[PDB]
Amino acid sequence: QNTVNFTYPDFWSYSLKNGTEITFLGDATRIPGALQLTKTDANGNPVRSSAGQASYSEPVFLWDSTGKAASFYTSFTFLLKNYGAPTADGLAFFLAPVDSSVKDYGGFLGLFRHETAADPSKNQVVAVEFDTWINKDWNDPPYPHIGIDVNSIVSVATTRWENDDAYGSSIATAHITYDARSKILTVLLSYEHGRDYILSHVVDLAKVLPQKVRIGFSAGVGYDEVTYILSWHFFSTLDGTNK
Amino acid sequence: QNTVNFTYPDFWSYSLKNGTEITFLGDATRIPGALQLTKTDANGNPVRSSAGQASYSEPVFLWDSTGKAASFYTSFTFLLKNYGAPTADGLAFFLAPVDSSVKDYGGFLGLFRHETAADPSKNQVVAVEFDTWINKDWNDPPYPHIGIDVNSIVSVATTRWENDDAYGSSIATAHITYDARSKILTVLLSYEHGRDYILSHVVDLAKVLPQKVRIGFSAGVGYDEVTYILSWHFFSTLDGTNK
Ligand SMILES: *[C@@H]1O[C@H](CO)[C@@H](O[C@@H]2O[C@H](CO)[C@@H](O[C@@H]3O[C@H](CO)[C@@H](O)[C@H](O)[C@@H]3O)[C@H](O)[C@H]2NC(C)=O)[C@H](O[C@@H]2O[C@@H](C)[C@@H](O)[C@@H](O)[C@@H]2O)[C@H]1NC(C)=O
Ligand SMILES: *[C@@H]1O[C@H](CO)[C@@H](O[C@@H]2O[C@H](CO)[C@@H](O[C@@H]3O[C@H](CO)[C@@H](O)[C@H](O)[C@@H]3O)[C@H](O)[C@H]2NC(C)=O)[C@H](O[C@@H]2O[C@@H](C)[C@@H](O)[C@@H](O)[C@@H]2O)[C@H]1NC(C)=O
Ligand SMILES: CO[C@@H]1O[C@H](CO)[C@@H](O[C@@H]2O[C@H](CO)[C@H](O)[C@H](O)[C@H]2O[C@@H]2O[C@@H](C)[C@@H](O)[C@@H](O)[C@@H]2O)[C@H](O[C@@H]2O[C@@H](C)[C@@H](O)[C@@H](O)[C@@H]2O)[C@H]1NC(C)=O
Ligand SMILES: CO[C@@H]1O[C@H](CO)[C@@H](O[C@@H]2O[C@H](CO)[C@H](O)[C@H](O)[C@H]2O[C@@H]2O[C@@H](C)[C@@H](O)[C@@H](O)[C@@H]2O)[C@H](O[C@@H]2O[C@@H](C)[C@@H](O)[C@@H](O)[C@@H]2O)[C@H]1NC(C)=O
Ligand SMILES: [Ca+2]
Ligand SMILES: [Ca+2]
Ligand SMILES: [Mn+2]
Ligand SMILES: [Mn+2]
Repeated sequence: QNTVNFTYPDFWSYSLKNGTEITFLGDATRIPGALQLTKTDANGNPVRSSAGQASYSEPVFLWDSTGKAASFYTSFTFLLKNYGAPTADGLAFFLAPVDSSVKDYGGFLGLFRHETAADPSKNQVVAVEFDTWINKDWNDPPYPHIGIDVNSIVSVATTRWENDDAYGSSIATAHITYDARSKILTVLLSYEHGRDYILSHVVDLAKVLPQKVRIGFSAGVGYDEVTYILSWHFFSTLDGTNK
Repeated sequence: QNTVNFTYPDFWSYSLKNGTEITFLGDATRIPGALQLTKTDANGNPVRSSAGQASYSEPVFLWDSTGKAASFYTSFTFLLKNYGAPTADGLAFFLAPVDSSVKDYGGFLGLFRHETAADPSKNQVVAVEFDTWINKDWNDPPYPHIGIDVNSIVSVATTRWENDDAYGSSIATAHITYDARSKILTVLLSYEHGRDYILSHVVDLAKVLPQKVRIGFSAGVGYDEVTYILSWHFFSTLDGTNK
């Protein structure tokens, strides 16, 4: 089976064993109704300096030497819970090699190591980040933003994420699509009674990632913040690539 | 007010006068719960050779000489009702000049005139078409498809639309986004318990359309088919363009 198709309308079925459908790494944990990305104390309050990842267990086929490549679409709703404003550091949906694991916390969103974070030759990861903290030292724009990261914590493209949304603690729905023919990654973020955010960028996944990858969520803190993934849908197709 | 933001969860409030919020042209008509794109007889059966358009009444700002450009996102659910398979001709979401009107029926989707349909210099329209009929004479690929049209009925890009969906008569939800910074148009089509379709293409709207446009739906038939738009949401932002 070359493609994948799954939908989790909610996560109220929290009894599944770690690693069967979803794998949790670091401080990410499964709680009733959600995948909690970082650690919280007894009362459910955000702990500082924490990193965690929740990823699909089965490897995901992206491409192969025969020209076949997967176009995909993933949607998920999440609640980035904030305690005051601003908070740090955010979350990210990512695609990394099958054997990768959680990295540094804080501004690296558990996706990179401090030492190699700004070096594209030492990283193999593509991620759509929802950044809540301005790291002047890593080139973040002067406001919360949504960014597309290709092998580095320094986004190849970003777009303003308003303070009222970034620190509003309302449920948001994200749609991320990748067209394997035009090599276009598009991110759409919506708030029920608010605005929409759009960020598209040309990025050829075949040139930067291995043939099979693991997909998931990664978060890193930071302070006064915790992310919960409430639902998740993923679909891939080989359409338009000879097969 | 430079940007626009509206949401129609449904169209059960059908008493609004033609031209106030939505303008209907040709055979497009407002019926309880939907915008009907083409003509049907007494029983609600599809009539042949019909064209109609349902468009937002207020002009929509796209760009201006000062560098400011609008990124946008539109979503809508529609029921393309089919009587047998195949059917013809499809529907399209489009952006055309403010003073344009409905054109030829059939494969032109009410967006072009037979005489100038394949000449980019004689048309000013960008449309995302959901094509149900293979017009060998206008370069349609050999199957139903979703295409991006820039000033011509001959799509600059397309993607397979499976027969079971194209002629299934199930409600579909479409999301179309345009990033004014990267000049990327992305189309996402989803079926509740089925698959998703993705088609992105680089197209600079500023180079092909006027500063203000009219947005809407256009359909052309054809036979054994009628399209109903069940909901519609549109949002535009000037984010990232100096203002
Ligand atoms: C869910 O299941 C995964 C494995 O499929 C758990 O992650 C794995 O945890 C192992 C340790 O518990 C890691 O290996 C150890 O490496 C050290 C050396 O660095 C050795 O001393 C030790 O003998 C093990 O070999 C293993 O690398 C790790 N897998 C990955 C891909 O990172 C996971 O555990 C959770 O995440 C890991 C990263 C740690 O943070 C754990 O503390 C944490 O529990 C399992 N998740 C849960 C919630 O149980
Ligand atoms: C909703 O309101 C619009 C106008 O804002 C209607 O469309 C307009 O209809 C006029 C005729 O009814 C068109 O003008 C006529 O042009 C001919 C010459 O070609 C003249 O003989 C005549 O005197 C008028 O000037 C006008 O061009 C048209 N507007 C546009 C932008 O096309 C609309 O009518 C519906 O659509 C038009 C295109 C026709 O198909 C009508 O039959 C049809 O009713 C109104 N819609 C409804 C449902 O009432
Ligand atoms: C003062 O010493 C430590 O300085 C660090 C840099 O200012 C600081 O880390 C940053 O903290 C902010 C929140 O205030 C963001 O999380 C930001 O992403 C952090 O920077 C990242 O992580 C640090 C460790 C470093 O690798 C940077 O290159 C990277 O951009 C430390 O704060 C602590 O650690 C961070 C990760 C976070 O958990 C904080 O809440 C925590 O206080 C500073 N250490 C202190 C103040 O004790
Ligand atoms: C045989 O004479 C007429 O030939 C036309 C071309 O085959 C045909 O139009 C096509 O009809 C199919 C459906 O069978 C599609 O709608 C297709 O898009 C039509 O072609 C378009 O429209 C025609 C008029 C022309 O401009 C083409 O360049 C263009 O691609 C005619 O069919 C009639 O008209 C069309 C529009 C549609 O309403 C049909 O249902 C209708 O029968 C042919 N006329 C006939 C058979 O009487
Ligand atoms: Ca940051
Ligand atoms: Ca056609
Ligand atoms: Mn950032
Ligand atoms: Mn076509």
